[PDB]
Amino acid sequence: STGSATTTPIDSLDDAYITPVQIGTPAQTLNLDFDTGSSDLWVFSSETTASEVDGQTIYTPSKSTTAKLLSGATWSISYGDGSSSSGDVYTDTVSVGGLTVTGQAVESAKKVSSSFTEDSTIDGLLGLAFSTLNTVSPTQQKTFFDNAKASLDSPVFTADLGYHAPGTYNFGFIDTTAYTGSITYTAVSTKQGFWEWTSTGYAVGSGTFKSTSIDGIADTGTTLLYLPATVVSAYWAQVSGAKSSSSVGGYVFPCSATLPSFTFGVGSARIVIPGDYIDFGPISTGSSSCFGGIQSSAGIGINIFGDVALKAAFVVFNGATTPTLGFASK
Ligand SMILES: CNCc1cc([N+](=O)[O-])ccc1Cl
Repeated sequence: STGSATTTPIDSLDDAYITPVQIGTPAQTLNLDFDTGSSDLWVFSSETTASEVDGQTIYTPSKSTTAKLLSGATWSISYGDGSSSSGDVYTDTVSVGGLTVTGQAVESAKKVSSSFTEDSTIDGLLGLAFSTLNTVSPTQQKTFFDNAKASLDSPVFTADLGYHAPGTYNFGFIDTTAYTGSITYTAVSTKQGFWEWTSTGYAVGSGTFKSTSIDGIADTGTTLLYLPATVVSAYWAQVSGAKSSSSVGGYVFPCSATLPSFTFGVGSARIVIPGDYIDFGPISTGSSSCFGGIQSSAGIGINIFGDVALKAAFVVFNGATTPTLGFASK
């Protein structure tokens, strides 16, 4: 089996991407944020505290003939941005782009934090990190990918995110028309439950490549690129007037600037992020200070190759017995 679904930016800045997912019988279609940095499939639902729902489409398990309460199971998750959600659990049929899993754990939110409430376009998350991070208690549950894997033609999924445009998540096959050149594969550590790998270095604009190991995670659920302070300082030093603002919460730059590209290494290969991908626009409406798409990971505790980096590549999440990550230019 295979699946193929289009993923669409939620706004003009590519703050996140949503992908339609069919849950239950008859199908209830919810738009979920596919998140390779977490391992819970959770949804706004008929159980979500009413005051915490503002425009989202909800899953109603009582209207699904295939829904079953997973008795006694609860879940609770906190994300790196300080947001959170929690609730109870149903099993139901879940389909993504024509690929169907029966008996998938669908985590029904009873509570969500304010940033979820405020994002009317995101009806929940579909986690694609390793199932060891799943928060369901007392019986940990598997991700959609882990449940699908045995049925897939090949034990892989791919992320092909667009810059200010739709893109694609494929399951079970590599679309050889979706990238240019060859795919470079690199080792993954699953020790922390993430798609964790080591970049071989970086360059700023047309500058020389600095060979240096940068351990980080491939995280489709994080908007920006978070790298060590040394690397980030070297980047923003090339932008006149750029500075780190404690009041804003990161590097800002004059909206009149032309940003340099940023290159990261994957083995002996190189992925180039165009300067425009690093522009996240005015910090507040009408401001001439613009927010940067490359930020320091100091204080996070991990480097994060989020959408700014991933959307510059065709990315293979290889879930074979020894997992690996592949990157190609596109
Ligand atoms: C865990 N990956 C990043 C993240 C993703 C989301 N998401 O809605 O997809 C929310 C918070 C964070 Cl910190």
